[PDB]
Amino acid sequence: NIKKEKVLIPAEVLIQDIPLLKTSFETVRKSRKEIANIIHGNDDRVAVVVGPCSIHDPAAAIEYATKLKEQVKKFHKDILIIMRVYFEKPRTTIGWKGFINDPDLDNSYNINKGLRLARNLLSDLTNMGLPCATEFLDVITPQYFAELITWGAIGARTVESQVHRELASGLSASIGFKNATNGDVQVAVDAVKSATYPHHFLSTTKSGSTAIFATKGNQNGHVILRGGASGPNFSKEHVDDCIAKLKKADINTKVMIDCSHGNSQKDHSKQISVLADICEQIKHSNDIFGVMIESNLVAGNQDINKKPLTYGQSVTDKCVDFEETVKMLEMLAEAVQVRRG
Amino acid sequence: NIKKEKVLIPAEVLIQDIPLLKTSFETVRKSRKEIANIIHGNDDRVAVVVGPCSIHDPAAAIEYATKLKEQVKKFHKDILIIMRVYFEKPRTTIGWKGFINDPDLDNSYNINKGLRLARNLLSDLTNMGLPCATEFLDVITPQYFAELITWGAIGARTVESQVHRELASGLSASIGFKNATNGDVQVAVDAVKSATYPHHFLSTTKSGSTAIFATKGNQNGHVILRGGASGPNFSKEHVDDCIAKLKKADINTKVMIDCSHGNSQKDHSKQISVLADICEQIKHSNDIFGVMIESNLVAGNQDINKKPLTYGQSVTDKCVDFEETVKMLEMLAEAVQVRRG
Ligand SMILES: [Ca+2]
Ligand SMILES: [Ca+2]
Ligand SMILES: [Mn+2]
Ligand SMILES: [Mn+2]
Repeated sequence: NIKKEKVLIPAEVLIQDIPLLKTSFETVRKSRKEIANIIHGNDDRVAVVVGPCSIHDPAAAIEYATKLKEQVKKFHKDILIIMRVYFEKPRTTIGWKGFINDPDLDNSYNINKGLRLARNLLSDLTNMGLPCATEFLDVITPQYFAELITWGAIGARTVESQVHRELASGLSASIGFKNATNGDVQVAVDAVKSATYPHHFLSTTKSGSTAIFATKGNQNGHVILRGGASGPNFSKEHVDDCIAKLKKADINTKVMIDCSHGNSQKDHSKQISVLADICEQIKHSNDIFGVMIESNLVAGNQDINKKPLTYGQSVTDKCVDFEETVKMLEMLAEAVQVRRG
Repeated sequence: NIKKEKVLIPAEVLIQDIPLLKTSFETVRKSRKEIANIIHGNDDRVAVVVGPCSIHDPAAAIEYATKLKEQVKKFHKDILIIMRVYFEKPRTTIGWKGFINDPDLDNSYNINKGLRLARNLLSDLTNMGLPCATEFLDVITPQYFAELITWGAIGARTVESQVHRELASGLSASIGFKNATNGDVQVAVDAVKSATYPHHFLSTTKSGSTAIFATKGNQNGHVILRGGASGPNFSKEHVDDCIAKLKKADINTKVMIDCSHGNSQKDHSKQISVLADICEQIKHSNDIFGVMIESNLVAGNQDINKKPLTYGQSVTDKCVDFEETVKMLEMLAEAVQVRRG
């Protein structure tokens, strides 16, 4: 059932072509220490992973990033802003997989081009001084850009996946694990726990070879609450339960809450009301360390097959516009100010 | 968080060392056609995937196989027997991963040895004329033995995993997809559906390189019902629902039922009573095509750290002994005889 084996250019080559720049190196090094301390509760700033549902237009991503970088100096005493740079969209069965799989959006499937532009985008963003977030999807793609990532995620669909826990245990970035699509938080706690251990597993090298990897474990793992079939899990009730589950596993990292996806129930205009509940919580407890917001230049979404596409509007999930995103940052920064004694 | 990159020997080399023998080739070719026809309903024999929970002793596996091969001629008009040769055990967080990860059972993690003995075991079994089943776990291990596999599985924990659906879409073996650990059958139906499509995805070659794979899709995918947090799903009620879900996705393959794991609720002495319900169903409907039984030489299980280990007894999940397995085959063969007009 194999039509064709096609050539893949190893990460080595793209790393030579698109080197780790000094500003990038320093942004990652610094922001990684900063998010680790927030995750463990040693800083009471709140982390905000904010950006487009998925990248389809790198030029639009740069323009978005410019606007975001402008806000950082307003909020940096209260908030750590990390830009969401996602290259894959989950699909129930089929559909556009994302920018890495098909960057030209035309079923040409130019994965080499995808990987090249993905890395180049991450190089550009971090070189502007913006920390970046992405989902770690498999054992091949991360070698192309994992050293440009400050914070990463394991998705709801792979939270029970053994190689994903193993993979996370070897990544340098801090890692959040989403609860299951059905709403189960225990499996995400299990995943965090597993990821703290050393593992031997099969992965790939920068030279494009297969290899055995012995990992050290990742002590900066935490749960992301993102709703599911059980219903939204952003409330105080749900956060306390998650914390209780973590303590049972002897894990002391804090909780991140996704304002979007299952918690907003896919409604982009609900993100701000989920955030309002989270801010009230942030004021009276240090249990929540972070949130995720799905945000873009133009609000809402469109069909990927529309000609011409609206510039700066999501081609996947509905996002809030930037104006609304600034209000949300204001809300979070106030939450932190009131939190502080 | 990487302690060490260690060398992995590419499948190429193990394939040269442990070649596909002629009897093996013919067993796989024939048995694959046979299971495909059963899955699609064109044969009304029932497929039986039967064997140890997981392999830890290849010599004990050969002895088991000999006994199994002896039964085939008794039952082959009614039943297609496929031997279960599993090399991995799911763990909530940590524990012995299985024979590939750590064949010497001592945290030496000699994965190359594991892969070598795994392939050599599969070569031996198929060379005896026994079709074999295994779980397809990742994008690296299958290159070492996928051409010796008649029927494969995607586990409950990876049923929502995108690369696993993609992987299945490129494998030649027939593939069953387990329902989710929570009990959700829809996700397994979704996975079967997705696996019928062509995909472009990142995988690995026999030379041990990374590559893009364009697949054709796999039209021999089906659901495996195996219980979960929802409770056992072996009953008629549950089988009808699964069939209804499949028809909605325009998938016409039939249903396999695991007598063990979630359906027996981990109790090995319940497998036979779950099977009794399934046989009654098999008599009056062609919806169920297959079952899974966890079986070994000695009944029950033991701790992997016992010195000395009991020969022929499971080191993971509890299995029924062979005597009881023969009774179960008798029951299934009778079920089919009554089914037939
Ligand atoms: Ca402790
Ligand atoms: Ca049709
Ligand atoms: Mn999204
Ligand atoms: Mn088992």
